[PDB]
Amino acid sequence: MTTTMKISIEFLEPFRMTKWQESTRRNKNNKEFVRGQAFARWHRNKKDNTKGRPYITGTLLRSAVIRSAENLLTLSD
RNA sequence: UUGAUGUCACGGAACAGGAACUUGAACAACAUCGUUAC
Repeated sequence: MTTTMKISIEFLEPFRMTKWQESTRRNKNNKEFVRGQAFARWHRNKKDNTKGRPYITGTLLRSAVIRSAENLLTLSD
C-alpha cells in the first residue's frame, strides 16, 4: 500500500542547535521557540533531567524540498 | 521526536577604549675567640 524510501544526510560543516523549551511556552507568542525553528532540536526523555539526543524535524526538510522544487521548476518553464 | 496548503535565519562580524611602567655607581679595612690568677 505504501513504499518506504530511506534517506540519509551528511554534514560538511558544524551545524547549530536550539535550546530546550517546555510544553507550555511552545506557541507563536514565545520569541525563543520562533527564531529557533530553522535549527536542530534536542529531545530529552524523562524531563527535568538533561539527558537525551538531538533530532531534526521532518517539516523543515519538507519546506526545504518545496523551495528546491520551486526553484527547479522555473528553469524548465 | 514534527504534522502538512505558507520557515528569506547563508536575515545578524562578540565588536568597541587602556604605554609592563617607576626606583638602585658591581662597590668595599678593622679585628675574630674566650678566660687565667690570687
